[PDB]
Amino acid sequence: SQIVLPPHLERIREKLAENIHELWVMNKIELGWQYGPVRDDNKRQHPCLVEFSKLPEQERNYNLQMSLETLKTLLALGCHVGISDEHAEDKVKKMKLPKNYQLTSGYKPAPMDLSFIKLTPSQEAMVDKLAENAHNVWARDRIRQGWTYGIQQDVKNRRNPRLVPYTLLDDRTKKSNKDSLREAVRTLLGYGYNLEAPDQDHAARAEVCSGTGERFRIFRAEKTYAVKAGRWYFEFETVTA
Ligand SMILES: Nc1ncnc2c1ncn2[C@@H]1O[C@H](COP(=O)(O)OP(=O)(O)OP(=O)(O)O)[C@@H](O)[C@H]1O
Repeated sequence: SQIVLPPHLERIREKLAENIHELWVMNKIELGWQYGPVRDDNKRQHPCLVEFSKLPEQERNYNLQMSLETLKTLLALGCHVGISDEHAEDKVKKMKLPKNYQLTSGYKPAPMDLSFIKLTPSQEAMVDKLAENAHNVWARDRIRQGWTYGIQQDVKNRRNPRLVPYTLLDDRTKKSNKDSLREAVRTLLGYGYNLEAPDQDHAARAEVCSGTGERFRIFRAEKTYAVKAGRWYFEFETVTA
């Protein structure tokens, strides 16, 4: 709420959301799966492969808000974005694909030259962090709608297994949204806007999370076993260093 969206990032973000949707639809296309009319997942049909003109208002809006929240949170991390080259919009090239790859909607997605990108490990860790943030946003929406966590998915009790912290999140959905956000940030880069991240911070948390009373536990022999003469020896195995 504190930060505000610059206009240029907006006039790029509408097409950012559009080509995120293009990513998703072509993921489906090369997976080979097709659209289905009826809102039934189990009936071997999928109501998501919808033309952008007939695309649900709520779904397009939900994508638009994830895009704005993603770019805004990226800015709020301390990352600052710069337009070094205006010529990206001129050099930007469509990949030629066979007509069979085009979906029934009639619009042809154009995935650009993402491969030329140079990627830094801080930037992948950052992309993972925003994937975590998107998962947190989704979990917050589910919780306020009333969904709770469960080991087994049940719509009647509104219990879902994916409502878990990102560290414990299943790798399937983790990579599933990781690739989408990776492509989003990748295209934001490819359009001539490079991002510059704040430097990584090193710190020692010391895993201090014990009770207030105890920070350490002291074990000892009984006082009656005190030795006052001689040579004595014992051993201490360290299971954890
Ligand atoms: N990894 C992903 N990348 C991009 N879009 C995704 C991804 N996973 C899901 N989506 C899309 O986002 C929306 C997810 O909402 P959905 O209807 O699946 O939620 P839900 O039924 O509340 O979920 P759940 O029952 O798993 O808690 C759908 O429009 C779906 O197509």
